[PDB]
Amino acid sequence: KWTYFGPDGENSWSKKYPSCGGLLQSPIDLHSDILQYDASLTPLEFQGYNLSANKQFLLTNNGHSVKLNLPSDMHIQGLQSRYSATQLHLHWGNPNDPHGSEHTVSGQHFAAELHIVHYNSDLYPDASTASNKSEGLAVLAVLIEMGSFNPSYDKIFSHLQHVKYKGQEAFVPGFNIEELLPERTAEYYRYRGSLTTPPCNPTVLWTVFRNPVQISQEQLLALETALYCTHMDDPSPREMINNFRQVQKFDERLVYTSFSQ
Amino acid sequence: KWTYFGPDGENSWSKKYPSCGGLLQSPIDLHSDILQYDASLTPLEFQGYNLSANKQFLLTNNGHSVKLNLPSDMHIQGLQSRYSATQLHLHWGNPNDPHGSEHTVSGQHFAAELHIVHYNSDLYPDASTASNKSEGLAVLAVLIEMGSFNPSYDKIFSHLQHVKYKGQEAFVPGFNIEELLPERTAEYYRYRGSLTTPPCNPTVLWTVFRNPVQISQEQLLALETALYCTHMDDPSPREMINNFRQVQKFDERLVYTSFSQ
Ligand SMILES: NS(=O)(=O)c1cc(C(=O)NCCO)c(S(=O)(=O)c2ccccc2)cc1Cl
Ligand SMILES: NS(=O)(=O)c1cc(C(=O)NCCO)c(S(=O)(=O)c2ccccc2)cc1Cl
Ligand SMILES: [Zn+2]
Ligand SMILES: [Zn+2]
Repeated sequence: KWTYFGPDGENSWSKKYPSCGGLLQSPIDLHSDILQYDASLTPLEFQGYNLSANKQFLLTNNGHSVKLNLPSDMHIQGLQSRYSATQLHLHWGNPNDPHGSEHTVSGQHFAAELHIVHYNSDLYPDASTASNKSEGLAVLAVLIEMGSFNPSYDKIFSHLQHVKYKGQEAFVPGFNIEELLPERTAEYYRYRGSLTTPPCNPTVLWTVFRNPVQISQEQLLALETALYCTHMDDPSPREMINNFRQVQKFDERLVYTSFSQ
Repeated sequence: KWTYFGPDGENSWSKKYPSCGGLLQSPIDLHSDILQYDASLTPLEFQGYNLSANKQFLLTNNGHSVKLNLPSDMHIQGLQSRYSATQLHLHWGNPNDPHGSEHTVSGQHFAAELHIVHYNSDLYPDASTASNKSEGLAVLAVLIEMGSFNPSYDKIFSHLQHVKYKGQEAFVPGFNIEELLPERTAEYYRYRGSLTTPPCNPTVLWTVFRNPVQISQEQLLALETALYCTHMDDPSPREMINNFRQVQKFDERLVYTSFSQ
């Protein structure tokens, strides 16, 4: 086990998962001074993201996040390798401190953060195999702020109620996953980093979209308060909140940007 | 051993020092969501802070910071108990990133940070004993920004060149430690936390002053370049830079303020 609080929290991960105390750790502060424009960062293409509404996709409370299993026919086109989707999941704070994005922008958190996890399918059969290999994974990260209601996000959040406890699964009818991405996906930050959860392998190509999406206060409240990270029968039940990693030191490394201003 | 970089860096401290992986860790990011004004918080009085120029105080490179020993006749008044001084020391960044404060405000680092450590001498015979009990230590934190030349801070800094390596020591004649504190000490943040270094005991009552002080670019540079974490005879020397801990999860704490925000 590992958690985001108490003795088994993030400061303790490295005991059993050595990479968590290694180099190239994510997430990081994306700040003006370490940004470098890279004109060679072209727009990524999202292939096969339009999932059939006739098909069901598995949503799970895994005790660390809520995760939607995704088919490997979704892929990113534009990186050195083909990266095929495995799942998406989210990171959030709590109603007292609703700023639980992993990445920060010039020191500031967003409300929450979505991650679409893909694996190098040119070389590996799955994320688990890819996860300890150089450039084995690629994550799209979407920063989330409070604003207008988001129907597309609600295609997930309307199901939170059915995955209240660790181990529970629901079906989510397919929708266009691209609807979850912000405007101007052409604008992004790019850096080499790590899984933000154990085993924290430094094997992830990060793309964080420059622009956040908005969800409503009620939506955010629901994400923050719907789930427990414990099995239903657990004698000490725990709310699933603050399930984000503190930002990591990122020394004399650059973050590349697809935009110059 | 422990450091701020590499295999023995902060994500690894918990491997040797259980409390670093525990609750109530410092430092923290000061921001509006987790602040509560408390009208009950009155100004501190700084007693015996004007050290005699005819007495000498030991300055040591301990490998983690430069520390000045302080006499127990130096004490703060205004807490529930007498807190007597034990030592002061600093945390800083590096020439390429001169923002190494430990506490942050709205996610922003200040250039550096001074800690003045005291122990509850009313209850405990010494700092080590105090450090195992709740509220056993009280630390005053002064945030340091690049600014005007500061003659008071030079009373420390002018001695850096004699404590270049771990274990090296020098005598500093007493001066007024009050001169190292900011404007309007009446305004501060107050919260329960931990040593920011191993062994990270959660036994510190923290006061961070609202107002920063200033030292010059030349003084900041001297601090960031004069010192080594290693003994002079170490086969692999290491500059003493970036000796600050990342900010820490709140663990349901509030921070109380003596001013309204
Ligand atoms: N946060 S993240 O850096 O995007 C990220 C989070 C998770 C994740 O879900 N971890 C469990 C928490 O939901 C995963 S993973 O595919 O479940 C995975 C876990 C362990 C070993 C190999 C692979 C991959 C990434 Cl890249
Ligand atoms: N950073 S801090 O939270 O102000 C802080 C830093 C240090 C410290 O010097 N650590 C070594 C390097 O800075 C100390 S201590 O006097 O060495 C100490 C250690 C163990 C038991 C009792 C006392 C106490 C505090 Cl409160
Ligand atoms: Zn994630
Ligand atoms: Zn300190």
